[PDB]
Amino acid sequence: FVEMVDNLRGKSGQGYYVEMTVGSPPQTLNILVDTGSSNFAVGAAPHPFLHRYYQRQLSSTYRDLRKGVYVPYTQGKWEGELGTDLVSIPHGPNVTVRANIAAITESDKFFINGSNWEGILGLAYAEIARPDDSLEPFFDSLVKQTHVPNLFSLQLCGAASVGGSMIIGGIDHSLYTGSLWYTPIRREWYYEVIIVRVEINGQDLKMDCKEYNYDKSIVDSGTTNLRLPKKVFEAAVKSIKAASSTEKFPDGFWLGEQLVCWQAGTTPWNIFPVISLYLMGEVTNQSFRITILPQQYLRPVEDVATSQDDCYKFAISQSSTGTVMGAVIMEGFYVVFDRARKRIGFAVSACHVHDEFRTAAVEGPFVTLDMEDCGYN
Ligand SMILES: Nc1nccc2ccccc12
Repeated sequence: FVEMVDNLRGKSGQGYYVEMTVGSPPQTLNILVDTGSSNFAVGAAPHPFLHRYYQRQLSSTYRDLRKGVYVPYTQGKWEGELGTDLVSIPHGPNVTVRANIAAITESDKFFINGSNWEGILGLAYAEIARPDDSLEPFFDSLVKQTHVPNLFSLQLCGAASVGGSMIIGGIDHSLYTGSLWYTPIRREWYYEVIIVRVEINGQDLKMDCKEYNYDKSIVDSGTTNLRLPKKVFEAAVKSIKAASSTEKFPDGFWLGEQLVCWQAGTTPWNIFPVISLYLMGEVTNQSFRITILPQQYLRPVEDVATSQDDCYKFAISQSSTGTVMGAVIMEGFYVVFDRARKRIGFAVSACHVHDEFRTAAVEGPFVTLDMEDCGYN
């Protein structure tokens, strides 16, 4: 699996991408790694933001499915033409598979100007595929057509350019320290999980745990932030704001409507608390917790023409679609998407940014009663 180590790159805020090839002869494209969706879709026309795009006319192995897809998100969108073709991952397993590919022919607020990726690899399940669950996701095709075991793991690092590893078919123990702890995939649509308890600084939010998961909690490599549901984010920041009363900041800041700047080499690490999510464990009444530091929820914004300090975006925010464990969480951990056993493993990442003080942790077991009641139906 050392072949796969360091096969991810990116820039802060613009996600993590892997090199893939499509068609015969092979066309090289950089493809965003997304556990939050389930379509394999690639730029297929000369949109000016794109370094390159899929040229179906050049591929002897292309096949038209003669059907379109339309994919609207919150304020962005793409649209494309469905087909199949031969797909490899140069720094991945030594196999080639025939996968569905959406040739993106129109889009809005999807591709990023200045970015170095040209498509998206949806690694979640068929249930949330588009147009419907009959379009076989890529990882499904990979597992059917080859002997690649039904799992992948992600070590997301990064600082500027970011980096990481996507180990397809397995686990690389150099990527983590201590033990893996597993939480069940509650249902195979998103990578859905259940948070059973939340502590800020060790003190807990004493919230009905059902709220922590209103209406979903998912693990998503295509989202930067830890996103928390209205009511939970509400209480969430209430406690973080109180934990950090030493210094003052605007409301808009906590709303991600403003940035906050401290002078260089002089940010208050310690005036923010370590935050801990308890996840449902593998055994009745047993949980574990994963703990992140503010270096995860306080993310720099590279630079500005209108300033030159250490200016950070508060990486926690609200949602009407649920908790989203994005890069803020995943960069603290080696994350194992154990599809064969319907579970997600968390271990302390060998590349997480730590001090000589506080440190990301994955600890258990804890005793948590009524953890099913925490799931929203
Ligand atoms: N994961 C993911 N994939 C595509 C679009 C998104 C928009 C907002 C959050 C996550 C997304």
